[PDB]
Amino acid sequence: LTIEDIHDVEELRAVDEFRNLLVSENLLPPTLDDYHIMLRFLKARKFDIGKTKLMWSNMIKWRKDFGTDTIFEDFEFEEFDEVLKYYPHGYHGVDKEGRPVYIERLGLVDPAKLMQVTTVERFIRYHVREFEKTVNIKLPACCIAAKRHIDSSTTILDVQGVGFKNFSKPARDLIIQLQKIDNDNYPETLHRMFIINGGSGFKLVWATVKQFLDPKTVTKIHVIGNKYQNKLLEIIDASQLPDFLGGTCTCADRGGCMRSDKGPWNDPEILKMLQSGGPLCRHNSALNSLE
Ligand SMILES: CCCCCCCCCCCCCCCC(=O)OC[C@H](COP(=O)([O-])O)OC(=O)CCCCCCCCCCCCCCC
Ligand code: NI
Ligand code: NI
Repeated sequence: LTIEDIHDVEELRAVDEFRNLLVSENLLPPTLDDYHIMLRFLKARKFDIGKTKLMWSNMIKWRKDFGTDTIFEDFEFEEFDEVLKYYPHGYHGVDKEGRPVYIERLGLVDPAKLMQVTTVERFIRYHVREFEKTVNIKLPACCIAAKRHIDSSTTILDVQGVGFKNFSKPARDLIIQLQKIDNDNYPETLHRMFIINGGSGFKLVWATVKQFLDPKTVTKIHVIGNKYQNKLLEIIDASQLPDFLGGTCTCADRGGCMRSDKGPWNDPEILKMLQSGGPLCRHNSALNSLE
């Protein structure tokens, strides 16, 4: 099965130079020996091979120290269902370019009740486990459904009712900690973000958060007020967009759109193409063939 995966010659040179440096210093586990993983790290450091090797080396140590490589095996987040009740978030379908749509209803987050049911350390470990699913299962599924290389998401943050008066230091510090893990270990995995239902109270939340955010990430973020429905329908088909955001989806037989995890990674035929199907990338296939 042929997947549209255009490789730039300049990037082909840069990525293979970077890979040879990683191999020569025993920094390349075969589980991370993918053109596209290495390209995301190079892009995050503007193809500076010295800074990228440091970034890569810190990520390897991080995965060793955090236990990321055994997190599927090791971590059972048994409070999951309770957390969802006070933190509504999920993947739901794809945008018109085939990227997964990730939603959070931050207006419906109950900070007090969330800290009764979980800890910040556990929520972060859960976040890392979901990212491992996102890069190993959900994004490759999207590659197959679109017949096109996909490795980044469209995110919607619903911030209805969120104002600066009740924007707390722990809320801010969690965002910083999540972004640090994401920038350090999962770079170039956000395509764009739409922050919707921002009231006048949100203006200072956005002001303060921008002070800590990676500036390339800020350039990918669009903050919208209450009239957001048409902008989302421009970039997401109505069938892939929950009705409460202006689409036609209800996921009625699956507990509503926020609990369905709807997307091509729920399709058994697409999942079968991931587990025991051709390699998705013709350069990895060529490298693995040659070696
Ligand atoms: C009371 C609610 C507070 C409202 C907060 C206001 C938010 C302000 C805007 C946030 C800036 C986000 C920066 C860019 C985020 C980014 O790159 O990551 C997007 C990810 C999902 O990534 P992907 O896999 O979809 O690509 O998506 C994420 O995971 C990022 C979203 C940020 C997490 C929000 C956490 C809010 C804090 C919860 C409060 C409860 C804890 C209180 C403890 C006493
Ligand atoms: Ni739905
Ligand atoms: Ni490729």
